[PDB]
Amino acid sequence: QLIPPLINLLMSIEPDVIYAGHDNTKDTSSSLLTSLNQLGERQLLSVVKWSKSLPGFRNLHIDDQITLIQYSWMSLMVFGLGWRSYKHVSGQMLYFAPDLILNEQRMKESSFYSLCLTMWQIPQEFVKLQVSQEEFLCMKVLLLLNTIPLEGLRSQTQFEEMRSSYIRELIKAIGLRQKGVVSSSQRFYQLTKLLDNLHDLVKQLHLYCLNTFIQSRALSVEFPEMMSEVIAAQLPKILAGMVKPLLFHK
Amino acid sequence: LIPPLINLLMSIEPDVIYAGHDNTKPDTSSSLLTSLNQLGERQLLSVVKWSKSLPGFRNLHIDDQITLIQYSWMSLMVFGLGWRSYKHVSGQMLYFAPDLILNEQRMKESSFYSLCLTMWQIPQEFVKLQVSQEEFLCMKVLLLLNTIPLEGLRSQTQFEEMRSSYIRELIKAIGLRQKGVVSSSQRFYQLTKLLDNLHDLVKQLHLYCLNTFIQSRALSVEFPEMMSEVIAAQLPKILAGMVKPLLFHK
Ligand SMILES: C[C@@H](C(=O)N(C)C)N(CC(F)(F)F)c1ccc(C#N)c(C(F)(F)F)c1
Ligand SMILES: C[C@@H](C(=O)N(C)C)N(CC(F)(F)F)c1ccc(C#N)c(C(F)(F)F)c1
Repeated sequence: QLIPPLINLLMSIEPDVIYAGHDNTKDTSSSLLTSLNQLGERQLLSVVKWSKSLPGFRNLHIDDQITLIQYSWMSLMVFGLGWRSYKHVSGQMLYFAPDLILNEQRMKESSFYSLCLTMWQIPQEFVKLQVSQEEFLCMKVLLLLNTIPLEGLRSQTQFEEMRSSYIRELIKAIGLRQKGVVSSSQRFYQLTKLLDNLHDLVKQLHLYCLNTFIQSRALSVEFPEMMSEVIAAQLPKILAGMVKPLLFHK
Repeated sequence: LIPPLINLLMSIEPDVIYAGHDNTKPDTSSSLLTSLNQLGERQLLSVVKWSKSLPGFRNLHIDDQITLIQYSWMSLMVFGLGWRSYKHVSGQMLYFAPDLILNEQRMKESSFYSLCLTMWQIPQEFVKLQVSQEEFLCMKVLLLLNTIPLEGLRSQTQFEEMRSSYIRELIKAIGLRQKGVVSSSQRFYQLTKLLDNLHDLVKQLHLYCLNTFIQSRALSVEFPEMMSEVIAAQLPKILAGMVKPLLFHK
């Protein structure tokens, strides 16, 4: 009815609750980091499955699909963390998973605490802007499509048409509430700017990840296989700036 | 004729360093890279010893000395490779060590021809500019002091004074041969522009290094102790541009 079919479809393909499988009996640095990595493994599997039902995605060359997933993995994860924190704990806690909800107390380490403060920016903006699920779902797809190789994608044409249709869908999502043209136009600017700023934010997560990855044995932190492959295959390249981040505003 | 500081810099240069490569067997990706890392471990140890005799260095906070060595090791190594190739084999071969010399055919047959060509650029530049030993010595010190943390060093004032001292010394080295205010002025520009450019070239070596490090077990490429220490300590941060490369030109 009032809800555009594409948005309803996106709602229906959202993943079910994902647990970190964290141990609540026995916590610590490596323990917390290991659980977060376990959660990361389950999240990656979720994004891949999700991408198989995302209208238009399966039509892109297979290599582009793999590349886009790996490129956006961290971004989609932190964005999802932002949504969950916003929806379950009014953004006042980091809701990584039902069995892994972190607050100030569980962030003893200055390095980890700083990282969390950075992630906290998303939930906070979600609360400030009062993002709707309709808007979040469309923004999530745009995130998936927010970075491309320097030489571009193999299915570049199809990629741009897809990005455009989801940009039009984000506008429709905004139209659901923001009825005014001036207000709806200003809201489009705010949401797309939030997406632009994610590049800077995620860079910090990428670096923290790679550093912990390299010192995994010494830090006693386990990194599951699927995620390990994403980190080994693209993070060094991404941190070195060997990719093309897409921006809505120059 | 030769200024005292330059004479001292020449007296503290390390002796010849061997890679310990077994040239009795045909090259393999794993054996060449492993010997390069072994040579690397030895070069690193040589740099530490040298820094201990380098005027001004020992007076910087101990943490700063460590940071500077970890930030510049790759730069110092490739620069050294450039000098050695230029002096021993007219710059027409990569003279890593007396027991590890690669002419172009050996480069083409390695699994990293492209990397070899990148490294080979330095020696060729030395041939083109006819860099003197006096200029080379001062330039090498500046490379050690060519990158600082975003927040700066603990002994920042002292660092700034030491760096300025060696820049003044480079100027003296140039004056040892360059005559005419203009040509000597242009020479300072060229050599400092060369140093600025090294940042770009070193970035390619840093990525190749990190990728190989991450995949060390699969590729059978061993990374010695101190070598692994500096890589895990700063490589990801450096690649992500979370440090301040110093530039002579805007
Ligand atoms: C990849 C993993 C890691 O490398 N660790 C060292 C724990 N880590 C990234 C880091 F940068 F935060 F550390 C994350 C793991 C799971 C989730 C979720 N959900 C998230 C986030 F996106 F929500 F922040 C991040
Ligand atoms: C660090 C090491 C490495 O990580 N390997 C995978 C071998 N490697 C860097 C690479 F990028 F070339 F691979 C080097 C090792 C020794 C030397 C010398 N001398 C040099 C250089 F100075 F010539 F560039 C580079």
